[PDB]
Amino acid sequence: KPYSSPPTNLRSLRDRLTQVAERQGVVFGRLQRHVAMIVVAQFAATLTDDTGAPLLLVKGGSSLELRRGIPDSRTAKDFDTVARRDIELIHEQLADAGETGWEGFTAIFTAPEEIDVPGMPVKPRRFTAKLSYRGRAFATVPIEVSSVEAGNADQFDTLTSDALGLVGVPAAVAVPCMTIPWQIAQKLHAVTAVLEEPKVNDRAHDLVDLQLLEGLLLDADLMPTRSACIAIFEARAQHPWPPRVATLPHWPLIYAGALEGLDHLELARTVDAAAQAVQRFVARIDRATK
Ligand SMILES: [Ca+2]
Ligand SMILES: [Ca+2]
Ligand SMILES: [Ca+2]
Ligand SMILES: [Ca+2]
Ligand SMILES: [Ca+2]
Ligand SMILES: [Ca+2]
Ligand SMILES: [Mg+2]
Ligand SMILES: [Mg+2]
Ligand SMILES: [Mg+2]
Ligand SMILES: [Mg+2]
Ligand SMILES: [Mg+2]
Ligand SMILES: [Mg+2]
Ligand SMILES: [Mg+2]
Ligand SMILES: [Mg+2]
Ligand SMILES: [Mg+2]
Repeated sequence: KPYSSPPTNLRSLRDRLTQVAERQGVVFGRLQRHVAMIVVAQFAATLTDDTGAPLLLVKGGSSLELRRGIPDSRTAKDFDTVARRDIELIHEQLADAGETGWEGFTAIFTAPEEIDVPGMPVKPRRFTAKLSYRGRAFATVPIEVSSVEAGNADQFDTLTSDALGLVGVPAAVAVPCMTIPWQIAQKLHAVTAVLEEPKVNDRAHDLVDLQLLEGLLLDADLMPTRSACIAIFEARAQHPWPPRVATLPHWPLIYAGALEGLDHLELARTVDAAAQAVQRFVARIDRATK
């Protein structure tokens, strides 16, 4: 019943994914996207400095999916990371990792393209990973790499998934991820940000993620989060801490879309209630003391 040998080719891989997807009540395309993300995360995990510490930390929706699993996180598309040092050399190192491969997977990476974010000195970069399993194309993963901000790469959590073990690839998965205090700080900044006039803030989905991250902190002391928040809002030098969690007129349906598949969770069911919940969390963070 549990595959003893790894898949022999892509067809057997997809074949096995579809069976695991139905087996645990998940959409096939999501499980396959999840596996593609894990493969690229394992490439990233081979990148270390000369003391063995990670060079790349995962963040964004990929990290939330690793923390909570597929059923309890939003479906997200990209592989967002923070580069611990020198961003230009990350691409070359990933390309080498993908050429060497991991458990039969290989990757070719497209050229990095800068993107403008006013609050960051060094601009993030975006590119794509073209994944193949035993020579035959498998999936495509959008990748975003941003430079370190304050102490958001000082520490990392190490997360796992058994998805590849379920289709017969047993090699252990261990993914360094940006810690929750810094995820909260950056999402709070993004969801409360006022963009330059032409652009508009669409990030109502961050209201879902912030509720999920708050729940993941359980009873933890909020002082690390408060410090991280203060550090991000000051480094970025835009709107100050603590922010106001305002809702824009087009967010009701964007927030509703972000709830898709999460009916079983205890979440705010309207954007107003979501804004009120995240505003309470902001105040709870601000009250923390050493
Ligand atoms: Ca994040
Ligand atoms: Ca994902
Ligand atoms: Ca810091
Ligand atoms: Ca909590
Ligand atoms: Ca106001
Ligand atoms: Ca609505
Ligand atoms: Mg599951
Ligand atoms: Mg290590
Ligand atoms: Mg994602
Ligand atoms: Mg830690
Ligand atoms: Mg940690
Ligand atoms: Mg799984
Ligand atoms: Mg827009
Ligand atoms: Mg629905
Ligand atoms: Mg409920």
